[PDB]
Amino acid sequence: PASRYLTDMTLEEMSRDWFMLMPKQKVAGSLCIKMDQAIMDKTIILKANFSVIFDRLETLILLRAFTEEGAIVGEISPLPSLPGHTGEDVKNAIGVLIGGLEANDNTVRVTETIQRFAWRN
Amino acid sequence: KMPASRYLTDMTLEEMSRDWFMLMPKQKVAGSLCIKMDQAIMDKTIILKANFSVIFDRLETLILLRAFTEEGAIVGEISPLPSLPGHTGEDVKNAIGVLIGGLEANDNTVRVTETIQRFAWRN
Repeated sequence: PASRYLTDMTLEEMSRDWFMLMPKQKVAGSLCIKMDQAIMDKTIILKANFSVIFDRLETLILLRAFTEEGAIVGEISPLPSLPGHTGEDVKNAIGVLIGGLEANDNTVRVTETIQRFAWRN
Repeated sequence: KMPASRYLTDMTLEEMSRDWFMLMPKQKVAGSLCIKMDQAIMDKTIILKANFSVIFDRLETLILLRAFTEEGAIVGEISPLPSLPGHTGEDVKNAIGVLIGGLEANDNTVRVTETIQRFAWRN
């Protein structure tokens, strides 16, 4: 069955190139987690793009962390060369990103989209 | 107040941002939408794929529509114009008709995704 994609992000927020002043990268499961460890005391929202089949979110395509002004400070992207991530890989990557950002005293929330994927896997 | 939009797409990110060109250009601005079609494309099988914004499980606004051949070439497009006042559901329906009619005139077989079919049927 062909997939459709449900996103929280505009096409520009998904393709905008961003960089970290203080890079931090971890690879967990088959996902790449990035976070600018220079960002502190900001209000962050995690926004995602999922592939959706039969009204249920299936796979993570892109996850991006945005400040209230709109700057990209973090990202969770799959690695194409590596075998497909599971629902557990995604949940763990979210916790890794959240924990990392909160360590720099950043307030972080997720969209209903992420909340529904997590709760259902 | 106002509710935040999510986006439901038929296309991968690369499909939405891939650059393409018409060997025989045909363009028009209708309502507040830009309609493009390569008038050099003939006797092909085409599918129209779209990206719509959504609030409360109902498609609201067109973000981008593209026309793909079975091989994956982009032959047509419907995009909103940001400087112009927001297009309606009727503008979109008409633009799709204009694109379909145009492509059928060159003996192309044209079909739409379920996403477009649902937007049209509901507006």
